[PDB]
Amino acid sequence: HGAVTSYNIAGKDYPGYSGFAPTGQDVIQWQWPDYNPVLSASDPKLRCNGGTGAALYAEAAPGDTITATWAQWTHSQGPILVWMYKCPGDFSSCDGSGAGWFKIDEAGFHGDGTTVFLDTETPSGWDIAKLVGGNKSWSSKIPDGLAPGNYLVRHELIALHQANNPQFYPECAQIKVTGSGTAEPAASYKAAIPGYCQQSDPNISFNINDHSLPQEYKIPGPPVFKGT
Ligand SMILES: [Cu+2]
Repeated sequence: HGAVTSYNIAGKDYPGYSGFAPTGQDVIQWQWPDYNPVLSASDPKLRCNGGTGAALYAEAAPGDTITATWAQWTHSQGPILVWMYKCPGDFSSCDGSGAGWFKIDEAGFHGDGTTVFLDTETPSGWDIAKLVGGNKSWSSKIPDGLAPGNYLVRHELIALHQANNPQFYPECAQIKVTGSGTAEPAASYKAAIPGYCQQSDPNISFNINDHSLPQEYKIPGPPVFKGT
């Protein structure tokens, strides 16, 4: 349970949408309803937690840092994914559809698999554990050379504490990427969302408490796009 509540982009502060009590104030973040998980990989809410858009954008150049903050976050097992999506034109006509989503950042499981397992709570072998406990942040570089334009950026945490019962927590925000890069990820780096994973994939629904499995976690979605 939790959501990205605010951002720091290229050194500037951007408040998020206030899911539990919208203020009516202009923000860069697409709407989100509350802290409940999306429970199915094929649910359209998986994309941007049912948001439709936003009035503002943050400026950023390639190589600039995107930092998202989770005012609250409770789970110590599962991956972090950060994606981007090139809007064809105006942010207002961008719904995030088709296979435009590419990963720019990811973190998964780094435990040794014999004292720290996939299901171990403390000390968790997942980078997500570092987001737990209030006002924790995650920073990602906007890939070098990225062609300029209007982009969405999507943060997604997938909690895996419950055997066979994945829990997705996503949000989208609006980034106007400046400069004169030309790099665009190839089709093999891009996915649809929902679409990049199936509910029954072995890194999505599986028995995390089963210590006889390999203690490695393949992060879902395509390889990360690095740029140049
Ligand atoms: Cu939760």
